Amino acid sequence: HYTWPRVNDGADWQQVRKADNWQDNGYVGDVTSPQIRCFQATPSPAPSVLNTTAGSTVTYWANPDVYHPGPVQFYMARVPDGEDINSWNGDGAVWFKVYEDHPTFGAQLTWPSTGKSSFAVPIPPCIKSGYYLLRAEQIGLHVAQSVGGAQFYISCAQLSVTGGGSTEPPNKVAFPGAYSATDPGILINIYYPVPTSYQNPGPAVFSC
Ligand SMILES: *[C@@H]1O[C@H](CO)[C@@H](O)[C@H](O)[C@H]1NC(C)=O
Ligand SMILES: [Mg+2]
Repeated sequence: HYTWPRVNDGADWQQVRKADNWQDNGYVGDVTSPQIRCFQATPSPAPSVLNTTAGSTVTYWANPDVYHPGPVQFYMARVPDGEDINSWNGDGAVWFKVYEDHPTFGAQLTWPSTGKSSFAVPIPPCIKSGYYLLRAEQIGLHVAQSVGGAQFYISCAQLSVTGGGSTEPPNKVAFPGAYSATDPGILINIYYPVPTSYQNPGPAVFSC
């Protein structure tokens, strides 16, 4: 139970759209729900936008910290030139993955997110300048052995990216759309037999 309330030095939900779990630190359990995108049943803009450059790092904060076992992933989606970040919600197949982590394998799986509040998100240097939504996700897998058991902790930040390139990420995905409840990284027993591989849900990480 954690929120993703802040980016860089900003306050709770300042550059981050106010997630539906802002009070209860709850989760999304339905990968087909509109909440799977930005944890908002009804889209509502953040009051501010974070300025950053392509190639820089954005810090995404979890609160209190990430403590359920499972992967952290970040996605981005570009607002079209003729659109306002405050009213654009990332409909359709517009999302590309910019970060994912992987567990280490042994008698038990260890996760490179556990106990952390601060997460380094690489903004790709080669993507087009413009406004973006940045989606934060952690997938709690501690009760994910049953269908609908995975717990998604999500939010989306509003970015203005400058100094970009011209590379368009291929195979963009939709939320909902990208995930199925039976995906091997979503419907999974992490405890027995302990996995020796782990397949992150969604498309491949985009790289320049
Ligand atoms: C962010 O960039 C915008 C232009 O899109 C500018 O008006 C604004 O002052 C900048 N904000 C900060 C905090 O630098
Ligand atoms: Mg919890």
